[PDB]
Amino acid sequence: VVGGGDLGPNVLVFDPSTPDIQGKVDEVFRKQESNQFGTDRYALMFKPGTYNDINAQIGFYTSIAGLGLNPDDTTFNGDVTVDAGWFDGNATQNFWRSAENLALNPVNGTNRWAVSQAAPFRRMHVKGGLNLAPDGYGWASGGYIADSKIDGEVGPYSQQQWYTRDSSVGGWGNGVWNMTFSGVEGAPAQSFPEPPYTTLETTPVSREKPFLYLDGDDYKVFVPAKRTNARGTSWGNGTPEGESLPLDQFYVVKPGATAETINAAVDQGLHLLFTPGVYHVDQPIEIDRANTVALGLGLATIIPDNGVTALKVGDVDGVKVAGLLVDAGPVNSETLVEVGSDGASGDHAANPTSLQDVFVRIGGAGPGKATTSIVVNSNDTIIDHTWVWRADHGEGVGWETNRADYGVHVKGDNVLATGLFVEHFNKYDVQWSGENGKTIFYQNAKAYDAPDQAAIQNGDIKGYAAYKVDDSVTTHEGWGMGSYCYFNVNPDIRQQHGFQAPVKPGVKFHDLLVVSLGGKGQYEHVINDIGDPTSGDTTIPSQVVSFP
Repeated sequence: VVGGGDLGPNVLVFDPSTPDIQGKVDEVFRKQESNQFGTDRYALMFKPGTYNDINAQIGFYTSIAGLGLNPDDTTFNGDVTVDAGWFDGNATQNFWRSAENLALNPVNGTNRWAVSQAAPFRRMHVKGGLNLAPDGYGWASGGYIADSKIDGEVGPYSQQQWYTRDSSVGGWGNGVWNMTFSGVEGAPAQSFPEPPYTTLETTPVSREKPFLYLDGDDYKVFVPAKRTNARGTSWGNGTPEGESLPLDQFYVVKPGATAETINAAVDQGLHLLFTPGVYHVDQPIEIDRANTVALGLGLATIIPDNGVTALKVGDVDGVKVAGLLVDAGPVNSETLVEVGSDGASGDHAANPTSLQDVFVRIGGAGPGKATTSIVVNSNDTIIDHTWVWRADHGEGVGWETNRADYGVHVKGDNVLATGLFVEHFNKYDVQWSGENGKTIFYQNAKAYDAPDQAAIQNGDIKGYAAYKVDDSVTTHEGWGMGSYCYFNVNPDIRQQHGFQAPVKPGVKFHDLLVVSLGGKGQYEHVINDIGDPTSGDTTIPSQVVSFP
């Protein structure tokens, strides 16, 4: 396999002299604006410099990024904008897009990023305020900010929940159900339940997402070193720690590539750069070399055929998977992503493997099925922003038609999840069977389409927890976690709890909530048999500050 080469027709590379930048970005936006389940994919990459008179409106399956070592190397006097015009001010389907490694000087002092899930905002410098809500305070369900500096105020307004880590903000305007912060300079003080702020002084460990940049006229991928007890940006003090990898040390994957060729690339020592596109594979992509980077551009998507697993990472240190959508095929896959092998007991503490901006979809763009979407066997793994989503709308949706029993199953020890979004599974959305796990920010919604109580009976429990810790576990900690229901097929259903866990002094939760949307079903409790049921049709959360 030959490394390096051209990035393909779906990576649009701009510099300040490029003619009609605005028209070009507008053309992509008109194509992608309401293209929720289409198969086009775009990455908009900007060379270092200053860009004037630009409002880069970002639609579905569009990633926009600067190519400097530092965000302030690529500055827009202008905006990188997500709004909800196509959906009449409702921002709850603004998925699958991204912005990173840019400085913004927004036209009216405020940049609007009105997104919901799988819309990461990383390594950004906003010289002004950041508005997270659609124009009109419509519904919105984000969101994820990391390694960013916002000079002014962040305004969530109608956003339901949000996670921010290892950043700096000039202000924070409000909370709704669950705003969580770890390592954020300027974060509001811990105050849950009112306002619902969950605030941690540092992030236990984090490692910023690799990204493409230009060193002179050479393309390279920067690979940040991990930080322990992280706080504030990784780049504020100029010189960031990490390794730079030449693009010729990457297999540049373009659609047409087979899993055989991709796997041969890794075997031969090359990293992986998935250009924007959709990759249908008939055997798993196997990453069994330590320190391999597998970086997607433009919401690059992998679809496994034949019921195979899409991506398997071996029991090795340092693998960095980033920026990939895994879309289930119609033939049921036993697993979609596996990190490490069943029973693996080696540690990876100095140099862990990470999944970042890894999104999973089951159904929605046609029937799709998978039993367990992500299994995490390797100890010390970091899951830093994932959305694992069984579809509730689109093509191929049905209690049986896109059945997906389990979202994420964590079996490894010392696994950390930061920004964990998992929704709509027929059984447990998240199970945690490994020791000393930690989750900072959880967002769940329970399956809308359970047909009746008997269909979700779980032994002597009504329904399956959104987040279950196995009874054998002795240490676990979670912060800022919410489960919502909207049993619209059968609103007489009861869900016993959002959370289930053994009662042990080492198993601790902070700032839990469950919520029924419009009285469509109700929760009996928050965790186990503890916490008030939801009641009424007024969408008021039931909360638990500390457990046990």
